[PDB]
Amino acid sequence: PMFIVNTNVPRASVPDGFLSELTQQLAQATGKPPQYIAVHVVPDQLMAFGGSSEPCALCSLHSIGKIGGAQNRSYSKLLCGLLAERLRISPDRVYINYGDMNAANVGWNNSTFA
Amino acid sequence: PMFIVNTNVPRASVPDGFLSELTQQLAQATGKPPQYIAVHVVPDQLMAFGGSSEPCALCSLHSIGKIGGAQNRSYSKLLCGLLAERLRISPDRVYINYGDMNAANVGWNNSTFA
Amino acid sequence: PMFIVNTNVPRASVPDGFLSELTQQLAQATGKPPQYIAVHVVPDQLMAFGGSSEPCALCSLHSIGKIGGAQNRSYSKLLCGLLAERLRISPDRVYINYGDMNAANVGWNNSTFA
Repeated sequence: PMFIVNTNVPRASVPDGFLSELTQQLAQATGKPPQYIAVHVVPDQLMAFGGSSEPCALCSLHSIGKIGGAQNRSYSKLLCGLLAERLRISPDRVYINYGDMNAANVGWNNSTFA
Repeated sequence: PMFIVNTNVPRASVPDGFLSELTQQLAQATGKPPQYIAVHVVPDQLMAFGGSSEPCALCSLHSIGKIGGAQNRSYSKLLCGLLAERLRISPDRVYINYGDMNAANVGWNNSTFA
Repeated sequence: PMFIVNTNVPRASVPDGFLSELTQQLAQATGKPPQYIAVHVVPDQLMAFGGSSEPCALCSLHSIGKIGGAQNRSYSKLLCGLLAERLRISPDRVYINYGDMNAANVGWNNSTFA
């Protein structure tokens, strides 16, 4: 799984250990081993949500499976919870795009996961 | 809607008011309320288009619906027009990926839009 | 085609000529003319892969066609090879999301490719 957070919150506001917390929580939520979880946080971005430059986040979670209606609601409560607690972003100023990847469409280690 | 522009144009060349202009014009073009429009501009990027480092942009527009052949032509004329007028990027050095998101695959406000 | 690499490798570790090498090798691999290849390298990123912050990359390749099981394996060997040789990133710390775009869903030059 690959989780990307783009935010206007400044770099100094991202706590030490946030990448590790995201890695652990996403391993638990997806049921995938932490060795396969990649996380990427991009602070200090020029962005707006609803026309406002108040704190916001634009995110994606790509996974080979483990994507669906109920799972995505659970992921959204988890990840909005983390962004609210750790980055002080309101959940109604977060979008998360969920992408269910075919294994043949993910490259890794000189080949694909197919 | 979520609109992301990555460009090699420098930050100082992005005019004041640009995220607001994008927000307003995307609300009009997509028919979505402005409160649901998210915009993100990333200047100063290391990129090339056709092997050239002249000004260019790589963009995405994701929306729950309002994506299709005719709509996307209209969005492209709008957004290339804005990038030409405001960032001085030639329209033939812009790519925009349009993505039609299922409501169940967009997280927001601790849940999804399903 | 549009190729994006996000990496924690520092900007000074990206060798001169790398965007041109990516452009040339993706033209050859996809069979598309280099005038249509766009490339984007984002160094100095805050990321982790499998819980650690040794060099890693999170990438995407979007193309109108030329995406499939065998092609994607070939692209992965080529691109993991380039990232290992030029950025010293281990191939098992690279993810590449391959996206097959419909022509009507790619904006360019005030219209779409439809």
